[PDB]
Amino acid sequence: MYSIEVRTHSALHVVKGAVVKVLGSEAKWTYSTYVKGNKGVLIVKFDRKPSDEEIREIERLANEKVKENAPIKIYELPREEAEKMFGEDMYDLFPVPEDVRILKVVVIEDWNVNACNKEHTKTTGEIGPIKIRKVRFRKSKGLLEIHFELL
Ligand SMILES: [Zn+2]
Repeated sequence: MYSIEVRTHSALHVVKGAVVKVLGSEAKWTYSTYVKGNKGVLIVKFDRKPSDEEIREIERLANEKVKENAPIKIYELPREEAEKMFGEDMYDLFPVPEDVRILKVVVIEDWNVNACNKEHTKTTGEIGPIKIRKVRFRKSKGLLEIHFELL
């Protein structure tokens, strides 16, 4: 089976996709992410605190993607090829340093594309129900934190 950490990290990709679907391209750049147990935190560059409605919709879409049990594809490509294939969208706010010449790219079709070297579940269904616990907007820094728990 997959550890709760691997499942929670995989959830970050699902939640990020939902975030972009609801908030739009203005929220496409991830500042950072981290997992501790069954708790995951996604921080993206954004300019406002979403409404409770928007937060609920992000949660709904995330769970719906998990329910769809879509495959989580992993691409291991030379950096140059990865860029031609996925473009800038595969990067986070801070692009992978140039000394890294081979990239592993995670892909959830029409949902999320991200250069990531961590371990993931094979499908989104293996993640399980997700619950957003806290959302915090840091105005000065222009960062939106989404704290969730994998039930
Ligand atoms: Zn990942």
